[PDB]
Amino acid sequence: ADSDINIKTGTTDIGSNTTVKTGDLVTYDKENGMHKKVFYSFIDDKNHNKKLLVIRTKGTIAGQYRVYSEEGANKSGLAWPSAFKVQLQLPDNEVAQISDYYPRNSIDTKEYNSTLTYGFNGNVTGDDTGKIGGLIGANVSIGHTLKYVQPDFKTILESPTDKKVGWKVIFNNMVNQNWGPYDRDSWNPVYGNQLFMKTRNGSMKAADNFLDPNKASSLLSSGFSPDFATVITMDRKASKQQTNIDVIYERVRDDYQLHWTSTNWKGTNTKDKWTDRSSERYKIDWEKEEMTN
Amino acid sequence: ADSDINIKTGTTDIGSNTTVKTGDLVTYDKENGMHKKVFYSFIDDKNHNKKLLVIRTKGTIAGQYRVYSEEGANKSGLAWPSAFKVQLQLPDNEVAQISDYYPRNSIDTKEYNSTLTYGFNGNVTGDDTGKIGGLIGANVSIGHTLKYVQPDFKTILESPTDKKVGWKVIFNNMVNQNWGPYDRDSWNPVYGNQLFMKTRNGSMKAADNFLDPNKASSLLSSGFSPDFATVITMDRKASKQQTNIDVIYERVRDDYQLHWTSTNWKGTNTKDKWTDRSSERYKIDWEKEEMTN
Amino acid sequence: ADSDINIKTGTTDIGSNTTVKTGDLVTYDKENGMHKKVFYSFIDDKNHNKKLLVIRTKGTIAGQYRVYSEEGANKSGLAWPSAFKVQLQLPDNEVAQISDYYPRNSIDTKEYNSTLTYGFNGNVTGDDTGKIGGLIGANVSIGHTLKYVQPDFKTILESPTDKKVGWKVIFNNMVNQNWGPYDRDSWNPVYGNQLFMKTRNGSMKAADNFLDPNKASSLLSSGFSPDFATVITMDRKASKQQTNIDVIYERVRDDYQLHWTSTNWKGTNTKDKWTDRSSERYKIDWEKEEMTN
Amino acid sequence: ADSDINIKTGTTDIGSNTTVKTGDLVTYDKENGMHKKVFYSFIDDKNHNKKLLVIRTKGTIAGQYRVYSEEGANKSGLAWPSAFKVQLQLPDNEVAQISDYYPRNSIDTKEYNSTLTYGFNGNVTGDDTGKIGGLIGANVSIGHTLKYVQPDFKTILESPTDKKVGWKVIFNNMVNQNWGPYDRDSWNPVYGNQLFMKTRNGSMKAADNFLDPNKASSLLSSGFSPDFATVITMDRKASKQQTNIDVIYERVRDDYQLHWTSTNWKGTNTKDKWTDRSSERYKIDWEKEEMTN
Amino acid sequence: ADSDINIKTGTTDIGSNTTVKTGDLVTYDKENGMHKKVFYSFIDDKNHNKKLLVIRTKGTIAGQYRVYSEEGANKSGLAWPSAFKVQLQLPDNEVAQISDYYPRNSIDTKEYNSTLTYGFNGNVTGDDTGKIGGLIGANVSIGHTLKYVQPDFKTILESPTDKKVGWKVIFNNMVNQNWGPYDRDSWNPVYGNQLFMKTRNGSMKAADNFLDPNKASSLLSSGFSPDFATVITMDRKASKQQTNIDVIYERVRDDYQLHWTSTNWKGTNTKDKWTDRSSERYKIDWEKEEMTN
Amino acid sequence: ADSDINIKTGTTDIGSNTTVKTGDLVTYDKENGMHKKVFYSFIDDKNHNKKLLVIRTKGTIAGQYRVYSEEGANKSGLAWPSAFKVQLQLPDNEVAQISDYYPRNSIDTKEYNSTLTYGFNGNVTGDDTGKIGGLIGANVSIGHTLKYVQPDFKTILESPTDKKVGWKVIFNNMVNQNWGPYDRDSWNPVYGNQLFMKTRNGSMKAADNFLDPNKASSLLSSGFSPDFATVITMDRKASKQQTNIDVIYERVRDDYQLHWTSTNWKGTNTKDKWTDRSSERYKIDWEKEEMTN
Repeated sequence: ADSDINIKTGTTDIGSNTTVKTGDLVTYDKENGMHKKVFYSFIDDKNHNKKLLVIRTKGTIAGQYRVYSEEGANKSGLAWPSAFKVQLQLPDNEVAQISDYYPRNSIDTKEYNSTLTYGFNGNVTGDDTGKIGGLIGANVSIGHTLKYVQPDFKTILESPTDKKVGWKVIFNNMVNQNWGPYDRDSWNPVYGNQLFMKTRNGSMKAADNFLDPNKASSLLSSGFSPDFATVITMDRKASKQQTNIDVIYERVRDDYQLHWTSTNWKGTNTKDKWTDRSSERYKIDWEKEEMTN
Repeated sequence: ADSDINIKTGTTDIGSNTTVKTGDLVTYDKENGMHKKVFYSFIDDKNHNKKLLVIRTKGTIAGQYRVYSEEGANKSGLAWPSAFKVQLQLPDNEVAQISDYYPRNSIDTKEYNSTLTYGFNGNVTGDDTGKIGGLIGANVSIGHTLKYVQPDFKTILESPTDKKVGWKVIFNNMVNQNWGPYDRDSWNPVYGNQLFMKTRNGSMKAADNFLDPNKASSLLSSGFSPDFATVITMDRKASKQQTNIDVIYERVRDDYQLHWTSTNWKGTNTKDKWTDRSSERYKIDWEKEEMTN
Repeated sequence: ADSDINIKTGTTDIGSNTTVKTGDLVTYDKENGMHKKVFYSFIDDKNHNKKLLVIRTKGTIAGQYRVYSEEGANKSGLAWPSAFKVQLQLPDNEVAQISDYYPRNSIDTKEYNSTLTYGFNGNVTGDDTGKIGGLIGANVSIGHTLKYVQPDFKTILESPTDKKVGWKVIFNNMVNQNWGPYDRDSWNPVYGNQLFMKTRNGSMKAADNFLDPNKASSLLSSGFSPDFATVITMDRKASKQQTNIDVIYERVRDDYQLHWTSTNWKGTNTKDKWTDRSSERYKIDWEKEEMTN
Repeated sequence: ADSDINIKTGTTDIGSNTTVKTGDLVTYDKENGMHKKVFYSFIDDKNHNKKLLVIRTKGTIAGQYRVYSEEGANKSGLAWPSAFKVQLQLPDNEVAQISDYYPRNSIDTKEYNSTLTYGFNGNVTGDDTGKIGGLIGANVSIGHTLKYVQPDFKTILESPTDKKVGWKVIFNNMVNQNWGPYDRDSWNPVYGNQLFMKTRNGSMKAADNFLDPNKASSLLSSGFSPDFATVITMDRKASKQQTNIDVIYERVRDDYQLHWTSTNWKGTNTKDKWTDRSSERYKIDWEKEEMTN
Repeated sequence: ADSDINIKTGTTDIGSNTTVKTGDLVTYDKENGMHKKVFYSFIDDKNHNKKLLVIRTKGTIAGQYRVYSEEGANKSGLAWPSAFKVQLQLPDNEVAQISDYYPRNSIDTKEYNSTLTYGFNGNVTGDDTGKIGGLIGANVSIGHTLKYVQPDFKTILESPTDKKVGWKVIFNNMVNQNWGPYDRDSWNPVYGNQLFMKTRNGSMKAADNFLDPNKASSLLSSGFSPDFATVITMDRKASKQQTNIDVIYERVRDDYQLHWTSTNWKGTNTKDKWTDRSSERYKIDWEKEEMTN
Repeated sequence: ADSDINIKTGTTDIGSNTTVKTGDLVTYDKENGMHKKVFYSFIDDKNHNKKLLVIRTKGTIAGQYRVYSEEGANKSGLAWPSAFKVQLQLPDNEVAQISDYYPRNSIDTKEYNSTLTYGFNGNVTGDDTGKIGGLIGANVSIGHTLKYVQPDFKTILESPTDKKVGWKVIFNNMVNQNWGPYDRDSWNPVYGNQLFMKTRNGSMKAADNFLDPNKASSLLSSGFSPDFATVITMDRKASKQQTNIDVIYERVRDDYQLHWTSTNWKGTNTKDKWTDRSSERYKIDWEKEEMTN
């Protein structure tokens, strides 16, 4: 922080004494079930060596957790979102550049506990017959405990370049009715992958043995709302003051299937079975300070 | 945050040097037990590319937890709110668009604990006869603990489009007199679903064996107060500067029944038995900057 | 929050560039032991579509926990506050409306912990006679822990309408000398309800066997201080610009009786035996922006 | 809060564009060991319906924990503060009224954990004689844990009227050298009440067997410093613009006695043995806006 | 803090009444997978004894966790980032000096817990044959628990001089599917270093037996984004007002190899096998207050 | 704080309406590996009875943890920083005085927990021969737990005078691969002091058996960055308005040696084996408000 280096708070930030031009652009992709919104802000601070554009990609990508197939009461399939992505890319010929972005990747942590216990104990015995007994023992124990928090989804900043940046919100693991957590690779010899399995031996239709979406991560059904920021810089002398930027909103879906063996249910998961991509091109005019699509 | 990208805090927010027009609209639906309030704000920021309207849907939907039937001292039913909903919808022909909303869906988390412990122990015994003995053992144990916080109700942002947005506050699970928690699917072979069961073997009227509402989630009886925000954007060049919007408040009720078998109480829950829907149309005038109903 | 939707903080609030008229009105009802105070504020923000009145109901309702009944050395009774209530009501011939209120009902939560532990263990034996023994075992353990905070009293917003609103602060449960907690329905076949029982079999007069008030929630004796806000809106064009509003402070008391069985004390609690109601009518003059009683 | 009802923070608070007159009045009561200070503030806000006075009662009431009597090396008495009080009272003929006060009584809370554990274990034995044995067992256990914080003293707002208000800071319980906590009613058949007993059977004089004040709550000896605020309102049109008010600081002392039984020390505590009361009359002049004594 | 020494907060910070010149410089090194960004700020505060330049090094260094070698189907190697580094260096003939930097090294802590427990117990036995038995035992145990928080990566400020400063974000340890944590030296006689081993006995090829990056620290694959600040001071009287400075971004990679023994997988880790170094020269003009590359 | 004594926050702080002159002074001692920086601020507040100078000693003292000697494969030595110091001293004849400093010594705390548990248990047995047996036992246990945080290094303010002040950051204790913590006096009869011992029985060279610096406190190798502040006051009437002040940066190193006993490694630590001192004289001119070196 500025105070850490003996400088007045906010002394180095961009934007003072500048008229900022903002805008909102909304597009709804019916086919892909994606409400896409860009909130932009042009900051041409004359004390900064370049023009700036802050692009905030928001909106909501529906989860679309749903039973898609049904082949009798012994087999059914469920499509669920294993990943949500938002990406922005400047064509290779553009002179404007990706300068910053937020959020980024944070270093995870965990707690480790070590415990050493020593003990001693005596013991005197007897009986209505007169026999007296003795007992002397000792003991040592060593325990280790690992503790860490696990989000249902992890938010990751994909490796950016000066032309592209993106985020992927990926399924990590999830609790299924107080059990697990389970993930895309969970496997049990008898039940297979129980990720979204409602009952283990239930006698209903396969299409009715999937976990209630209300009892699972809300992102799986109702969806995920992006809230990422990208900063693009542009030289005021750049010969071409118009820039195209392509934005992708994506949903990757896995295929979770249930089938009745003959004594119980067994689940299987197939990764990245489907990918729903919605692409949009935005035109940035650095002179008029407007963004359109 | 702005500070994260070296920009002066608040530099990109809308609303500066702008006269904001606000309003309050209250309607009480006696039949559906719903106090509905709209607090709106027109922000026509000339440095922003579009006109803006923030609609806050507040007020409160009565829970209406109550015994509705009694077929003898051994039978009785209780209606309760399993879900509260608020939805805003723009007729498809409108040029105005839903641009943002709050709250949104957050990523849930869980704590994982893993413990590994091993130890050794010595022992020496004897009797008042001179006999000497000894014991030597070792042991290992692996434990896993899952910790998770579960609210009585979950607040979910339903998948929005640029014409419709909504929230549903759904019953998740609840503690019943220090036991459980129980949910809509809880099932015990002897007592069935004990969600709102006061006593297991009580010898009183069935209509008197339902949990005291004061000992259950206050939303079930007294109700839930929505506090949602919806932002609508409008092109300043739009030929028609009037927009219609329907706002719907809803209550979904389950049917919880108790019956005496012969030796104890057994409860059953029927999902979404009743739906109370209260819709209202508002007129948005972007030129006069007022909302009416 | 405004920042969540990219709007300058406070841009949407009411009251700027407005002269606010405030007032304080105090009434003490001796018979009912209630210090009733209304702190009001008229906000006529011309950029808002309606005049506003914020009525804050404060003061304090004495608890009045007291051993009021003594029927010999084996019987005595204690009157105590099971509920405190504050309600505001606009007559049916009024055009003004209840628009908002605070506090409201919050969604309660609880923590759930699931633990699975398994282990193995060896063992060898030997005596001074050559005998050698062996032992091998295993074990599995599944545990569940429910954790949740329980306030002595719960603050509830009763289902409001556009004409009436109210709150009730109700007794939840309480710790009695490191035991319990107990509530209005606690029952033990030997001691009955031990809610306010000092000793289980002490040899003193019944009137002297109730918990010291200093060892119980202070709201029970000294009392509860309301701090509720109600906002009333009024159209500036309504013919009548005067509004009557009735404010009611109430205390509901239970009867906790103790009696000597022959070997120990036994308590019984009678719900809502008394209701102390204190009502007062106030006159609201929207033109003079004055509230009087 | 104001933000919860969509109003700019501070919009309804009193005091703007007003010249506030303040003052300090100090009195030391040597006989009762009480440093009494009144810090007052007159706020005659013309946009408020009445004149206002905030009286803050501070200072410090010495604890005075001390051995007062000594009858041989077998008996001694210790006087200690079980309660500190501060009260303000307007004579009944005054038109001024008590309007608000702070702090007030807050709702206490407790944590209640419930745990259910199921266990299964096998076992196989054997000896150097070829004998083979087995062992199968199951188990279940239910546990409950109560957790809550206990302050050494409780700060309570006594039930106020429009003429009188006061607070009592009362002794709750206290840890004695890692044992207890003990309170005024603690009793052990052998040692009686061990609240301030240094040793259970030390060979010193009774007068030397009381807990070191440094190892007990500092309020018991060095004292308690009140920090209470009282708000008084006054009609601007009242014919008599002078008001009298009495302020009382009080200390209630218990009698803790120790005596050698012949084999061990035994303690006894007598409640409210002494009361040290210090009253003082102040004159409030609402026109000169000054308080005097 | 300034308040700790009775000085008005911020009184000693630099920057007031000064026009600050800022800039952004972005470079993408395709070969080394590094997005490099410099955000600079010239602060020539005339009340400060020297010219000042704050250089913030940001951007992102891709992790590049990837299978690089595959000698058959039973042996493969994975290259992963064991360290990310950022360094700035002024040629030794420069008069400008490194003055401050952030972050720096913080003192780590850990919790220590010591428990001493002792107990006594009795036991009276009997049987149908009339035989009566007894048992009196005692025990004493001493436990020690160490609680420590361990980040996946540590952020370290390397020892700076007035000409060079650098930071290193080094791999610390990491959890592998609930096990471990493992580090660069982890070793098991049977499986070797299991750091990124997916399965212990899987029959897949070596290249398919590495931990899925989504289940490992995100810095390993997607990468790390530096956010370091360096302060350079310059004498205003210096004859040469131009300064060269080199900024180096680096990634050090380890080589984790897996090979099938014949019965299970075994891993080995080779430290600092590869180093990816990306350096760039910048020119600082203290008079024009600009940085260029 | 000011608010605690009813005074406007910041009312008594120094610096308002004053032009503060600041400066940076950097010196790098190559031989001692110390980057020394002084950031000063002259505050001549005319409403304060003296001129003030706030001297902030920052920079960084390299740790320099390193293997310095290797005499055979069975013997090697390691030098490590057991203490870092920064001291400021005004010559005996100076009229200026040290007035304040930060940080200072804080009172440490620890948590103490005491538990008392008792219980009963039954046990009815039986066999095929018809033998029916039983068992009744009792048990009581008392345990106490000590909990407290232990920083790797403690930061201590050395006893100041009006002429000198200083801080010492001393090694406290440290975890070695989840064992310990160990300190300068740790001693095991078999391994001696294992503070920085990598392995207990490893077969590599002694010089290779020291803990990886990345697995130890970062201050040991990369170093410690002082962030201390001292305030010097000066009478404006003092005859000599020039003041000399001497500043010392110091590192005290211990000698940790490892030797092979022929069966295992054994460590030894010698305290304060070496001391590295860097001294600098600064000239303070109170009239020109400049500090130089």
